[PDB]
Amino acid sequence: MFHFIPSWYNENRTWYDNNYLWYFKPTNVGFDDTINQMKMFDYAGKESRLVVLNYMPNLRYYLHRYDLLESGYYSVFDDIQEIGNVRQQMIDFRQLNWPEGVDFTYTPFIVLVKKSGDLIAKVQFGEEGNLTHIDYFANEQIAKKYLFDDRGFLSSILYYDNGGEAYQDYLAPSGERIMREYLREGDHHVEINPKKAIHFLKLSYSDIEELIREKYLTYLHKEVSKSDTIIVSFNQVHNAFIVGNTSKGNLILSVFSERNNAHNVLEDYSSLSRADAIICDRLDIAAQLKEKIDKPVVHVSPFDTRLALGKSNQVRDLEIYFVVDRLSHKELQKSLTSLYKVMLKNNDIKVTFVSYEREFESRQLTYDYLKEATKVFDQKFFSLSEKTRLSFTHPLSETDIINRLEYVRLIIDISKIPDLYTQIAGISSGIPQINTILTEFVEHRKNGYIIEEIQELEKAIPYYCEQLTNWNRSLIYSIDKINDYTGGQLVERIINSY
Repeated sequence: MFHFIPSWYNENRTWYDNNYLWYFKPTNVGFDDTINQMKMFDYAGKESRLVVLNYMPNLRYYLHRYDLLESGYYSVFDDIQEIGNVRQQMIDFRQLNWPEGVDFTYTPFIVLVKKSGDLIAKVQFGEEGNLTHIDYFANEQIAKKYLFDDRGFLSSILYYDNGGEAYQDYLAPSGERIMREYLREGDHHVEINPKKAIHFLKLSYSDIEELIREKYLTYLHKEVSKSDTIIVSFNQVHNAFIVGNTSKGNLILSVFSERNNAHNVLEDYSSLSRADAIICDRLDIAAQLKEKIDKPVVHVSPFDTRLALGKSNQVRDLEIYFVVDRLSHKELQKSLTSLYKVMLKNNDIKVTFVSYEREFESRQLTYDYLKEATKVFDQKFFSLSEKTRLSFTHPLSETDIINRLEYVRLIIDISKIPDLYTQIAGISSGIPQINTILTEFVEHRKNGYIIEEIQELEKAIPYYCEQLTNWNRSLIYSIDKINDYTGGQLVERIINSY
């Protein structure tokens, strides 16, 4: 069997929850090499399990999002916290033991719990709508944060004082405290409940990682057979105790350009020399690796098969999905001009402007500018709220993007740094992409079109929207590349490279 170790860490507190507010998701949290690889090992019929090292109270919804909830997992923190096979509960925050007489203010984003004008709490909901945490206040200042597991029990409480974060108590579903992790400058040490010391080598750890190393090495000892393979998400936060201690079985290192600094990879001789094989998502990185060490380096393009393929054949609209992030105002101007021209020539073309920027006021300014710059064309079909053919949207999650791309004909991202997930969705859906730069994702005139100047949109958009033969070449190109990934041949190539 195959043990996958992901890197789904928190940027500012490695071993903590990576969850985000439902309305404020970072663009770099989400689909990655571990998801892609576990799916294809699943498609390939391999036995595999996920080994999660950081605190993940929302893990089951997270896995459900990638059709992996059934894939099997071990969670270090689940083990620590004695969670076991807990009965799932659906927490309705309205039925908690609030102080008598609180009132609820429903905003478009959260619920305020107040008592005669005094803030008691802020209630936060997950992407799937489940209660994730409550910020609990005293004298208008946060006092503690209740963190709820998606199985519907209280997982931990983060206490505050003057001075900010103080410490975090991690609980079992009974409410019993298993351990306390301090959060102050110069003090991140961990205290185990003395009644649980039986299960631990120490009562007091210097930091949370020391305990995580201990739990991992126990997993390695008990659960990895000599004939098993560990597939490790390359990360300096855990390579040393995962790869350094790797004598038990086979090892594959996975290098993912969104996460990994190539220089850091190429410098870690000790990790690379212990790999039986290396995977990465990029051909240039693969080449540097093959240059520097004699190891099998297998290129695995990061397909996301949740995307639907080719459904735009079933609509009369020819919907363009146009990413506006990182474009300057003058680039938006030049773009609107060409979009107007192709749209007067083709009444079926519609344009959805797409902003992935989570910051509210930045997005508002981009929308405000787009509205004003369209007003000048003096035409109702070319306006932003005879009906209009322009819209502006801000997808909140990969699921939004996936839904928004279902019937899309053409992807346009013409900035110098095109959005990565959008590119992945492109090769995963067959939707052709227009870029101004070369990428590993697009072969010119095969599944996309590289324009040298923005006015070349006036050529590139008809090339895929009105000449049907070019669009089907792109769908067919994707379908075959897709199948090296669904068909199991890539997995077998990885496996037999050692």
